[PDB]
Amino acid sequence: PLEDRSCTDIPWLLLFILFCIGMGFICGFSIATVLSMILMVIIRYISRVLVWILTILFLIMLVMRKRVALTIALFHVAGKVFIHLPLLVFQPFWTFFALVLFWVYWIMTLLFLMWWYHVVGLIWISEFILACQQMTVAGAVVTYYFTRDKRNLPFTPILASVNRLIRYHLGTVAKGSFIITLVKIPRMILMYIHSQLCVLKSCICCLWCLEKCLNYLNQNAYTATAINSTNFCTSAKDAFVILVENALRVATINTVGDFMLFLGKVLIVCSTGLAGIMLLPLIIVCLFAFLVAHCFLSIYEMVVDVLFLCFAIDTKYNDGSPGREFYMDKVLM
Amino acid sequence: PLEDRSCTDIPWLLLFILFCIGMGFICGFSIATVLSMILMVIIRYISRVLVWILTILFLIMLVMRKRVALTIALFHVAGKVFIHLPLLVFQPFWTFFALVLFWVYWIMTLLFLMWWYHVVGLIWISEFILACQQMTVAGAVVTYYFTRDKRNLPFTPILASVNRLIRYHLGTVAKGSFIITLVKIPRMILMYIHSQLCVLKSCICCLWCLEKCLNYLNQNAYTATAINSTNFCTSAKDAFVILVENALRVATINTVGDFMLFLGKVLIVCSTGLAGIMLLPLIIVCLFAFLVAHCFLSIYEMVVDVLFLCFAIDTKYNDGSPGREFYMDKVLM
Ligand SMILES: CC(C)CCC[C@@H](C)[C@H]1CC[C@H]2[C@@H]3CC=C4C[C@@H](O)CC[C@]4(C)[C@H]3CC[C@]12C
Ligand SMILES: CC(C)CCC[C@@H](C)[C@H]1CC[C@H]2[C@@H]3CC=C4C[C@@H](O)CC[C@]4(C)[C@H]3CC[C@]12C
Ligand SMILES: C[N+](C)(C)CCO
Ligand SMILES: C[N+](C)(C)CCO
Repeated sequence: PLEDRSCTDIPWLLLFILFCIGMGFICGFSIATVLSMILMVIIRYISRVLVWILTILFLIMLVMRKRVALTIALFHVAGKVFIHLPLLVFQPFWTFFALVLFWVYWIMTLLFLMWWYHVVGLIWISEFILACQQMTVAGAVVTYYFTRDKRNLPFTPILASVNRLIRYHLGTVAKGSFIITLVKIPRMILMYIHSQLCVLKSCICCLWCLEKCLNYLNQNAYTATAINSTNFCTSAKDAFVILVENALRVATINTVGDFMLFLGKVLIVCSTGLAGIMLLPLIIVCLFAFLVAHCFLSIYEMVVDVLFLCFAIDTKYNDGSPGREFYMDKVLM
Repeated sequence: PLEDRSCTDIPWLLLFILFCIGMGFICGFSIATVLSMILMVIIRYISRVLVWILTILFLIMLVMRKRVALTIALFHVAGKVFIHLPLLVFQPFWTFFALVLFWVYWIMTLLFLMWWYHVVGLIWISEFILACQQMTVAGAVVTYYFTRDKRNLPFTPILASVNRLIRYHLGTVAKGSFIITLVKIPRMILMYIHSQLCVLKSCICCLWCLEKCLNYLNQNAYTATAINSTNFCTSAKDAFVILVENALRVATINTVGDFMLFLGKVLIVCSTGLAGIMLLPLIIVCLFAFLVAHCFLSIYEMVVDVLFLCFAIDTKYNDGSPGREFYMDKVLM
């Protein structure tokens, strides 16, 4: 159902470009005058054992056994995704690289002597770049999900998905990163005022919670766009309804996946960091291991969230019949 | 589509009854040892004029003209409902009566010398009785809505709907009044602590807002149950989706209906209270007029909320075709 590429949002692409031009004008105006990645596959067996031992020793928890089984099954499929797409795990370094290049440009142009372009620019463009990662991962994962066999592009993560983002759907990302910018900046202003006084803790924490809610929603909205190739509002509303109807499954996947994945990166970098010391003192190895383990499991979580929404859409439409077959793997629930 | 009466929820009916028995045990254990109702019809013409004059003298508001037209049309139909059901306006006095009888029992049994049954009892049972009013009104209004002609029970509000609540759906109300009880009591505890200190204003106000959100949702869930005759969770989820998809219409109906209906009761009791004084001092007439005008327009608002959800369901299903006709009145939008 993926063979429809309709660009979906143009006004917000134009606003993003026009802003970037205005920022460039101000710039020029003042100038001219030992890895943990092993977990990406094996963590699918560790997670099932972890649950198995935790529930030994109370039994009211059994009503959730159906919801945890889904969470575990999704991790198994996520392992298959990274096996099929060897380049996917490395994708965060191109995002980091791009962020650095922008940040160096930003800080260098701030030195030349309107100012609101640099304050808004820094935040909006950085969120834009990060939101582009979310669309890019969802594209590659969706392509895998809806392929019924082993035939694909040899290097799908760099041969596909990014081409669709830049050619068609770049406007959809622009709108989403703008919406979150309108929240991230007010929160920073309140934090500044608070420290200069000090009773703003409640309103600052509320906006912080809002940021997480909007981010999660945007990530699902981007995936829904990649599948249905519609505009932002339609994708966000469709994904929202699915998240509400399956809210019990979303809460389980996010609470259990977070606990398990947290132990994943923490336990493996503790083991790696203490290995080979033999009573010799540096901790630079421990910091390295933390940073790479975090970026590897961060994108791992993204793949699981995309697979969940793909499953839900694969049951809202395309039900079973002699002429209709599911795109899902053998995950029956 | 209303000919299906399936009881919908039994476990929460049993829990409600078992609690009431436990409360009765504790009781016995310690013992044995000039009206404003004219508005119910004419307010449908006053509302349209009020909007007409307010928009004379800015024009950005015109984008909402489609949403206000719906709000006005719903008020017109609400007038028809009260004309067809003359007994409906008087219904709040039986709710008040029932609340008094319980409250007298409660306070009398508190005097005999476990205590948690009286604290939880007072709140849960009172919300139960009030929630029963919400189901009762929705039943009568839904019956009118889905009747295509003038044939009905002569005294439908007392001949129907209450029979369905007591015979089938009493368990559905029990669950809803329990959920709101779990919020109303913590809020009261925080208010108590605050006055004995004083920095709890934020968390108290948040719970208060939550109470209004849950109440509104429950009222729509009860109406959805009356139509679809399903269980609470299914009705609440279905009504929730409709409220989100039409959120722009809900915000308009609640913000404009509240402003107009507020003026309705306030203006008419001011006029009645100052009438016939002729320089004669009592204000007991003004208080009487306020109290009756409030209960009359409170149930008026309930009828409008039920009609809105009925309209939405009448367009989600039962679309136009040679074999399908809408149940709605001539409200085309
Ligand atoms: C309008 C003109 C002047 C500027 C256009 C800039 C475009 C081409 C830039 C801005 C943001 C960039 C994206 C930001 C982040 C990533 C993640 C990375 O892992 C792969 C490349 C990818 C997906 C980039 C591709 C190129 C991109 C879309
Ligand atoms: C279990 C046994 C002993 C007691 C059962 C008591 C039941 C029948 C009582 C308790 C609360 C009552 C409801 C409380 C309030 C109202 C509002 C009124 O406008 C119509 C009747 C209605 C909807 C009542 C119907 C009867 C009711 C459901
Ligand atoms: C970070 N999670 C995705 C696990 C939860 C967001 O609410
Ligand atoms: C009281 N209203 C129904 C008007 C609004 C509730 O949020």
